[PDB]
Amino acid sequence: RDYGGVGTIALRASALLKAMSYYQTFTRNAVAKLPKLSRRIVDQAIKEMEEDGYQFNKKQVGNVEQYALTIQNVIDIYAHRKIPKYRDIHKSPYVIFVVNLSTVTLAHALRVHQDLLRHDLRILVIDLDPQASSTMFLGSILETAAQAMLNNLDAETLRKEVIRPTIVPGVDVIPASIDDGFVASQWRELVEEHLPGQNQYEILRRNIIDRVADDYDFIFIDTGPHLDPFLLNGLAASDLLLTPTPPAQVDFHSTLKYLTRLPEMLEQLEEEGVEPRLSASIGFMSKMTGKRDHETSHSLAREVYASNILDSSLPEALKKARTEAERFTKAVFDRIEFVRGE
Amino acid sequence: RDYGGVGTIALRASALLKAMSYYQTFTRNAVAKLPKLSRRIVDQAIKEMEEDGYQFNKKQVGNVEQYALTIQNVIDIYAHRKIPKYRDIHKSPYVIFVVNLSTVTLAHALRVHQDLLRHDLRILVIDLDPQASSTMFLGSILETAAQAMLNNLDAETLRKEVIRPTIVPGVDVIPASIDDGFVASQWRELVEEHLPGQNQYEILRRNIIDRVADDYDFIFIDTGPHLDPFLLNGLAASDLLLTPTPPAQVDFHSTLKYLTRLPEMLEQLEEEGVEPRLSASIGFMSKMTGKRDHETSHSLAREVYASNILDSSLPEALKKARTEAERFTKAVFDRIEFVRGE
Repeated sequence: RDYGGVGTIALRASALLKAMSYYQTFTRNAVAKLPKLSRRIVDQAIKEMEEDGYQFNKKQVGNVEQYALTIQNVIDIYAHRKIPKYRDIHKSPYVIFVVNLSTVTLAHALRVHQDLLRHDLRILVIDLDPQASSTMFLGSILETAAQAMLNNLDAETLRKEVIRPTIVPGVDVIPASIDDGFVASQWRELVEEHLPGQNQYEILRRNIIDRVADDYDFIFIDTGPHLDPFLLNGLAASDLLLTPTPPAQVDFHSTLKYLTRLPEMLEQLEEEGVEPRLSASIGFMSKMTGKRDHETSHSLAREVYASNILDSSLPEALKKARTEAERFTKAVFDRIEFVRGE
Repeated sequence: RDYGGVGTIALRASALLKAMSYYQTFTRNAVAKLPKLSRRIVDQAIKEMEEDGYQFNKKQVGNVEQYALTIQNVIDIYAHRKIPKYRDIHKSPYVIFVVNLSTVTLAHALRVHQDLLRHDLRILVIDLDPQASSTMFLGSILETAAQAMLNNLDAETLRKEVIRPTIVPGVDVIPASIDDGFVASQWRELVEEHLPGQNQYEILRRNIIDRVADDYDFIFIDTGPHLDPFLLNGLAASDLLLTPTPPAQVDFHSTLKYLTRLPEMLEQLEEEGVEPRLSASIGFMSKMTGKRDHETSHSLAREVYASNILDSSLPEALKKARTEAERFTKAVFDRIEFVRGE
């Protein structure tokens, strides 16, 4: 009956669908407390910089004029002080495959961090998760990552049309949709149509990542579990596996179950003729509390991840959480730099 | 590098994996307030019933003896009163495909409901969702639904080994795993191996559902989106589509996007030679609040679902929520009965 009655709901829906279609400033003294800077450097940087244009941001507090430099003002002072940016040390595109069994939150943190601003970090968060969890950070969108890969777009198109800005200017995001799930269920088939002779597991690196390579210092990748064409494409273009491990006694079991399954994944990429770039890995507990079991699955974490485990775990709601999260970011950031070398 | 360094984590994990492997009573007066009963019926039912065995539950409160009948005591009184059970009106297995873009909570509600106890409802919740969201309701398990389908098990095996009990005796659950996601990614392939000549989209109805048919009044099915072999098998064995619609202005868009995609799904089942049983549908808002937009996407709900929409939406934490949820259950239960007819 309603089998012929679901098409109705369908149509009603589709029809209805048609008709459907940030400010952190610092005080001088604050900027002075930042790395490689002091009240003498700042006061001199500002003086010199205004001596030939450039306008710093100022508050109207009290009655008088203030001085509330923005993340850009600070970055520009570091630039005037000729302090190399992250894009001056590393060749471009460090791709981080995030093992989510949030991501934009790390991107946002890394960006505005205290002792990281000197890096003028450029972060991209490509959302390949059907649920679009991340997508909820930046009207209605149109170009999902799954779609962009199939449309053989050009550098410019991804730039001024596909990539979307967020609440944090330095961090950009390529949105996902609930539609992409369907796209996956027919991935190979579509690749054979839209991307003749193309390797279904190298599209991500060729049609998006390599096309925006000279634009981002870091590029994160988000995907659900089960998914394969997306998961496979993700693993196939990333050089660092970032595995956040849950504290939950039960979630601890799952993540392990999941980990013990990567070899097979990485193998399929071998039979399809692709050669994973994966070359580093980071693991860590999430909000691990002062509870036996949760502190017990933590001790078991160091096991598997061995040396590859973090030395800090990502976490009363305010100064009690923020100070703890910041150190987590710094922790993740330093691992990359270390690993990036030897 | 760590591509050959992920296998290590893998092994450490796998290894570590190896070493890894309710009480509601009623007062007489309460039972009297129940449908088709009164203080005269109860007092007479109990007298008569004890006259020849049977022991009702009693509390030690005050100092004296009480009378706290259990869900079974009440059901047995309704049975003594020769009031037909749900399994006496309907032939067996009403399969409900739940559209989750919880389920056990409905099963639990329907079971212990006030005016539904007279039904002695037998509910099964087959978890085909890779995340095992539901699974978190009933040591470590072993037989997931995806696995049970592939093992061509027998009625008895599913009964005393695969089906797992929960905190509510009448409601049973067939667990899921994070492993099943992998199982899906290779579904057809495996069906060709383990189930020669079998139709990949009719396994659920043949290897589990039809094998436990004379044991459950209701059988719910849980699955994530993207998934196909599981989604397809679900739709292919269910006779009622239960679509709960989220209040969230954005989630409202998704559910519609999803709805407008069922025709295609139901079509694949046609090309594979299967004939969906889907014949009814129910839709409703979830916790819809007193907010414009959330009350606005509600008005738009009645549109699509048309007559098929509920007349009550599923929802200060206590008596303010419970009384509201109960009526929701009753609402869902009556729709089934209505629809079950004409």
